[PDB]
Amino acid sequence: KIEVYAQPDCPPCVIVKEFLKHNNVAYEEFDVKKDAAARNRLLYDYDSYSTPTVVIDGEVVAGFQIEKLQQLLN
Amino acid sequence: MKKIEVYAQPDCPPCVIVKEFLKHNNVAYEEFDVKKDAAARNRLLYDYDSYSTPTVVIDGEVVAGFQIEKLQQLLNIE
Repeated sequence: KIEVYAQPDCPPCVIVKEFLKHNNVAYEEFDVKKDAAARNRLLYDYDSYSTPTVVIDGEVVAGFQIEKLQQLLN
Repeated sequence: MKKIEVYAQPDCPPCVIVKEFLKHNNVAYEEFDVKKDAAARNRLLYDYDSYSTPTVVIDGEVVAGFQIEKLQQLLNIE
């Protein structure tokens, strides 16, 4: 239900994950570097060019925006 | 006071998030551990009127707790 799209050497990705963990959010994570299917979903399903991208109930939070995770997750 | 002060402690994920945010933005801050540094703890509580970490002081202005957008604004970094 919550999906995190991340890639190597991505400091904002690590930060977003720590925020989700601290909030005990139940997410699944994908690597758009290793995983071409995840990459295609990032571009074609979510119309996003960058990581981190977080999808919450199909709402797309693209790039490094810690305050919106707070908005949409509670 | 240093221009940018970060008050933190161990086992404080919001503190880690704030410090990493500041690092990613290449902010020139000084940090203090209020568990290990009793003087820093006293400044947090008695000078800055804040009861928890993270607390960031930016040119004298106290930002208590996890306030990323307010940090961004005060640091003139966005």
